[PDB]
Amino acid sequence: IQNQLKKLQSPIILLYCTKEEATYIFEVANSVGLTGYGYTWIVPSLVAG
Amino acid sequence: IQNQLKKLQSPIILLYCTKEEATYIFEVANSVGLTGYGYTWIVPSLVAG
Repeated sequence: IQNQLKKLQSPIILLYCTKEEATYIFEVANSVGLTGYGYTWIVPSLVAG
Repeated sequence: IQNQLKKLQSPIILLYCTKEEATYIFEVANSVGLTGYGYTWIVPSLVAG
């Protein structure tokens, strides 16, 4: 997770399908330092649910 | 710690004085993902001890 999040150079993050893993990956992005305002997220269905 | 380590763009890291904090900051660089081979460290005295 940290090895992949090291190389991130985006202003924006598009999304997969899952939702409990979306909660967990919100948690790992919080513990990495990703969540504040350097990125924004487009949410399709099944993550909104 | 994560807010400062986000902005790091070096191949190299120079050093402060303390040593128990050097152990603790080795720990936080491990939990960030800094330690492997993207950086190298020059060690003065009182960190070597």
